[PDB]
Amino acid sequence: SVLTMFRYAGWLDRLYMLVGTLAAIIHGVALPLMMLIFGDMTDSFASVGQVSKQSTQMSEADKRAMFAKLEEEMTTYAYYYTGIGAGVLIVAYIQVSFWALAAGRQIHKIRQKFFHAIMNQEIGWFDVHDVGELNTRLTDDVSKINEGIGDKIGMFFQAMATFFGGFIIGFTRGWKLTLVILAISPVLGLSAGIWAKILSSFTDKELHAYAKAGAVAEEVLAAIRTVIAFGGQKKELERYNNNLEEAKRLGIKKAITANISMGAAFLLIYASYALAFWYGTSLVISKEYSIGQVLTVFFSVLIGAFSVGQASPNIEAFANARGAAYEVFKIIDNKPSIDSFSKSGHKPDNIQGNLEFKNIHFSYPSRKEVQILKGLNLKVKSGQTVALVGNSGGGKSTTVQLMQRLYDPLDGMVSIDGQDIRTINVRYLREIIGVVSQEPVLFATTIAENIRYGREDVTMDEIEKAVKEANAYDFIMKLPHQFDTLVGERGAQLSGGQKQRIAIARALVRNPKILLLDEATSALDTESEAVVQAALDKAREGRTTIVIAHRLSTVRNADVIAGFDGGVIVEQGNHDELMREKGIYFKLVMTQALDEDVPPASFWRILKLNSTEWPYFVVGIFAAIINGGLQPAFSVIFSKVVGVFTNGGPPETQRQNSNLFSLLFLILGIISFITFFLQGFTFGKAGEILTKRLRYMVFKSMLRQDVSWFDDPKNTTGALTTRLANDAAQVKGATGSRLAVIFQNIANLGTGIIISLIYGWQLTLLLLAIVPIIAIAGVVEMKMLSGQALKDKKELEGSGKIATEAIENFRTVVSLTREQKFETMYAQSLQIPYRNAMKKAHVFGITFSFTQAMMYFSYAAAFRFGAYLVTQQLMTFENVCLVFSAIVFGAMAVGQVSSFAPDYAKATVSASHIIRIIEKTPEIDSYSTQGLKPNMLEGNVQFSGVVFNYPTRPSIPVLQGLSLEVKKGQTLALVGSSGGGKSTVVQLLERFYDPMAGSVFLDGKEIKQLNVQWLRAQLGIVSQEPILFDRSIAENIAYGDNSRVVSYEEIVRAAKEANIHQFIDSLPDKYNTRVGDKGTQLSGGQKQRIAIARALVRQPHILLLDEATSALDTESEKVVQEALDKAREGRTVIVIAHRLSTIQNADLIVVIQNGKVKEHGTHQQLLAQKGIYFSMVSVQA
Ligand SMILES: CC(C)CCC[C@@H](C)[C@H]1CC[C@H]2[C@@H]3CC=C4C[C@@H](OC(=O)CCC(=O)O)CC[C@]4(C)[C@H]3CC[C@]12C
Ligand SMILES: CC(C)CCC[C@@H](C)[C@H]1CC[C@H]2[C@@H]3CC=C4C[C@@H](OC(=O)CCC(=O)O)CC[C@]4(C)[C@H]3CC[C@]12C
Ligand SMILES: *SC[C@@H]1NC(=O)c2csc(n2)[C@H](C)NC(=O)c2csc(n2)[C@H](C)NC(=O)c2csc1n2
Ligand SMILES: Nc1ncnc2c1ncn2[C@@H]1O[C@H](COP(=O)(O)OP(=O)(O)OP(=O)(O)O)[C@@H](O)[C@H]1O
Ligand SMILES: Nc1ncnc2c1ncn2[C@@H]1O[C@H](COP(=O)(O)OP(=O)(O)OP(=O)(O)O)[C@@H](O)[C@H]1O
Ligand SMILES: [Mg+2]
Ligand SMILES: [Mg+2]
Repeated sequence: SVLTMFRYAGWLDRLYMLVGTLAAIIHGVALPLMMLIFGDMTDSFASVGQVSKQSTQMSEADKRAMFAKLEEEMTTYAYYYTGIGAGVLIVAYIQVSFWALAAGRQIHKIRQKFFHAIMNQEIGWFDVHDVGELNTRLTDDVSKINEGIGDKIGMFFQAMATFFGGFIIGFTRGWKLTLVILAISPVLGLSAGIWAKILSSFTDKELHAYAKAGAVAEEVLAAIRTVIAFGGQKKELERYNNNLEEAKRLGIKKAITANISMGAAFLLIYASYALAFWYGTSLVISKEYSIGQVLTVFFSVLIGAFSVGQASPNIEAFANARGAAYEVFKIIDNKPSIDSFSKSGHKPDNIQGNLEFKNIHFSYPSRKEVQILKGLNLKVKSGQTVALVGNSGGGKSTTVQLMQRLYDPLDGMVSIDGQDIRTINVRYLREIIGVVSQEPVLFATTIAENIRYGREDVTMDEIEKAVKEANAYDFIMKLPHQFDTLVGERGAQLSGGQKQRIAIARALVRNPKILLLDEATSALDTESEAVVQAALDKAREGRTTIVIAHRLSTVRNADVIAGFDGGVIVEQGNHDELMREKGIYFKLVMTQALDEDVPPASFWRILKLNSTEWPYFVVGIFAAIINGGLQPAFSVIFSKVVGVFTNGGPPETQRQNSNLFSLLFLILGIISFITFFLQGFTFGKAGEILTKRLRYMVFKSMLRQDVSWFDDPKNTTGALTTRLANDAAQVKGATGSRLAVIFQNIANLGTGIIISLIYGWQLTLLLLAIVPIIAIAGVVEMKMLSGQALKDKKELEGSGKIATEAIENFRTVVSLTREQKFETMYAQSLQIPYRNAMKKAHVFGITFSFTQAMMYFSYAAAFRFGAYLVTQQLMTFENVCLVFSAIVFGAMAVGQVSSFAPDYAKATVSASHIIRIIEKTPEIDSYSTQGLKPNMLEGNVQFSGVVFNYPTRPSIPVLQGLSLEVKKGQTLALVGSSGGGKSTVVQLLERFYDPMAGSVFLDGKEIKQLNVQWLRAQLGIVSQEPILFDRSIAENIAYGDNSRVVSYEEIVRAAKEANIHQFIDSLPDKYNTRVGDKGTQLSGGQKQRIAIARALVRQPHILLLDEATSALDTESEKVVQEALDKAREGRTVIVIAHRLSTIQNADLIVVIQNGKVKEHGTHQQLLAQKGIYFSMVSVQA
């Protein structure tokens, strides 16, 4: 991985880098050549000659003729000087722009090569690795490359060109002294390389810690609903805090090593100064070198050293970029075993429907010890329907996944028409099969767009036909924005049944040759299920169909039914034979806005948030002023020492006394090293602590918000993660070492100004008359940068949304073969910041050229005015070139200040957004302690005429009116059609939303009056399609009560009560078995049962089951229901179910249509009053 960061540089990028390097070399060798022309070195001082020759220079007119010639030669410089500046105005641009143009073109291509690779890996790779980190790798990690292959390289080459040109000019004039000085540069190289490797290693680890924090944040934000229901905000915050603390610990060490690198560089530069003076004194003692010659070398080898000292940060940035490019290119270079982008494979023109499963042995990559399938055999002829039945966790979804070739069977072969599916092209194979997953997942787009994912070239007529066949037409057209209605992420703004019909339509619209249904009627009502099964029965002969069901009514008419037992199919035949066979199937059947742009002082408000670190800042600013004012003060000291050296007395004893002055240079080097390290370290550590607390506060505020805040289409999971990372990563770029260099530069300007006024006079006016133009350049830059910051942030959250949406839902994306579509969407999202980067590149080039050229112009104007003033005789020739050094350093510091305004402009907008998110208080405040906390509750729930509509489609009334009353130790059953609002009442009892009209009572007390945390802790909830975190089984069960430490014994009791303890015991690592993202490393039944155990371990007073047996075998349903019935006494229970067997025993059943409470009563009462309930019970008859 050495020197591979530029893998994606084409010919245009190569010429950009080459011409930029040449321009950088030209711009660097300017300073060596400004001295080489003024290297004639024999004009010396006529006045210095005058102290010796005052008797000779007593003549008034001949001393004037000298002064007048001095003008002539001085203007001779200011001419050349101006020309030099003109040249800079070209070459400076040509470097920065081009290097930036070479970086933006590669960073843009890296992101597309990264994401493509992410979409190229297979399902086993996603199962093994933690993919929640990938999102940060896309946003933060690649960003660290952008700052290390840009114009920083150009400025590095500029400084090294300055250094080496000065050393070569020095070699031509004074060779020995030059070798003695150059013998130190290997130490600089060794130090810089060692510090660079250390810094790169630390950056790798810091990026890893940030990726882990991002994975935690993404997992929490995707399951925020279960987080809020169980009150788990503090534990997620603590996990985030631990990752942030590790990242801060790494960042502090990074700051320490970078600052120690800079300090060591400066120390060794001053040591080189001392060595040069000592060798020069020795040489003039041996008389081998003319004193003139010694100043020729000194004045030619001693500025590129400070150039290298200034170039150290570019080395740091490149090291950080190399450290960041590790994981990105490791993922890029990976090659899938099952390649879905390969063009080499069989693509049969005619395909019938014969499936073959011979001797299928398979174990998942994550759990190799556990065997799932062992000798599986299955023959599926064409036009036939083969149903898969058995206990939950048997391996039916595994077989359906093997059909799509998401995994390679370990033993045996899966084949179509006698051809191994390995030989057939992966994309072609996955394109000819339609799939409905067990809990179907949609994307955060319109209904029509979601259906269009199944097949791209579908007309509205075909979409409508598929929707009609899927029994989804009525609710779609009942919605405003019929096919343009926005569904939430993971289709969470539709009901479970509606989402399932949308997925069925998506699978049907691609006219599959092989149809795969994974319990496609799990969330449907008996009437909806009957309609859907009839519709798929009408068109069945054209395509073979494999179906998995726990509702055996759909299986009743299947051509062939296969039963699972021990990873093999034990029974195989039609309904008649299997009932005659008296086997597992028989038992299963017989079982019974803009906000005022950006406010000023937002960045000031962030810094004021970092007020506990005031000693750090005061120490840093004292060190900054000291080491900033040293450089002009060191220039004055150098001038005085040179004046002593050139006019040294005849004894050699005092030449050694100036050699004693060389120790003052070592003292200055040591003190500069201390001050540089101190200021850098203090500012870096303060910035790190500010960044850590800033991300902590932003995430804490995010967890505080209402559910209505998460349903907002701008607040998606990917958008939230991108905002969380970026809003704090942009403040960091203007609060660390950059504020330190700002303070150093303002101190430098002040010191240079003070030196200018005292030593000479009237050249200070020039130094003040120039600052406004550099300020104007800064302003004209800052305007464009401020606009682009808002635009880039807004459109970067859009790309983060796409990336997270694709990564989290990768199995659906692969099943639908939509990797190319998501790459295209990602690129289209990336397009705008690309052009912003190009414009920003050219703007930086222009600004840099202007600042440097105006520096040279200021030098030329200084010499012009100095010559004109020497014509007035007001001030001597020593001060004119001293104030020249002062103006040089001060104006250059002011120019370097200007390269910061873009960062300040981004930091102020990020600061404003961070302040806005932190102070946002919700209507239903989770963190609020105020509110009623009853000492005991009777256990009564009353929905006394509740009228509610969701705050995403507020025109639609979801609960037009319904009155419910619940007594302690009773049981409500909630039945009805899909979309009737059964889940809505449970979400209201959870205080996820607040009803407009009506009210909800707990023991006759308004729910708003009670404390939200207490109310949520008094009740336990199981949702329609449960979400399990990517942790151990016991950790997921222990999530039931976060206000105490749940015992392992209690976890085992809860697991046993939920009919899951057997499976967990059978697993290696037992309850410590790690379940994957969203519980996808378990089956639907096991995940549901573990969710039941989680809601049971807390022993709630109010139990809220929401289709808690939706994905469960009838034998598992019976056991779970009888266990629930044992504890029905002394426990209020509310049950939402579409399978009516678990409902007959309930104390009372309420049938709701479209949000109304029309029918209620016991099972006998509802069965007697023939109507909706009687029709639902007797659908199959
Ligand atoms: C900021 C400081 C610390 C930079 C220190 C590292 C430099 C020595 C690097 C940075 C940019 C690099 C250049 C960027 C890209 C290329 C293209 C590269 O061409 C390739 O793609 C590889 C060779 C080939 O196959 O032709 C040749 C080296 C070169 C000029 C690199 C040479 C090494 C450079 C100058
Ligand atoms: C031929 C050289 C050794 C003569 C001495 C030249 C010097 C002026 C020094 C000062 C800074 C040095 C550079 C500091 C930074 C680096 C990066 C470092 O290599 C890496 O990039 C290491 C990997 C990483 O970045 O983590 C060592 C080489 C190089 C180009 C150094 C080369 C030698 C340089 C130019
Ligand atoms: S003029 C202010 C500063 N120079 C000195 O303080 C100084 C003391 S003694 C001395 N310079 C000897 C006489 N100078 C040289 O030998 C010499 C050769 S080339 C050269 N100076 C170039 C033209 N000087 C500078 O660039 C320069 C900037 S500030 C400065 N000297
Ligand atoms: N990605 C995975 N990694 C590891 N183990 C898995 C993975 N997916 C499933 N398993 C396990 O392998 C077994 C097969 O479960 P599978 O999903 O095939 O069941 P199923 O027949 O679809 O049942 P259900 O009716 O519960 O949906 C189960 O024990 C399950 O926990
Ligand atoms: N978060 C949401 N935002 C907007 N509308 C929603 C949201 N959740 C549900 N809806 C809509 O409100 C209505 C209420 O449906 P709800 O989910 O309450 O039904 P349900 O009885 O739980 O359904 P099922 O039995 O299919 O699970 C439906 O029309 C649904 O599309
Ligand atoms: Mg399954
Ligand atoms: Mg529901």
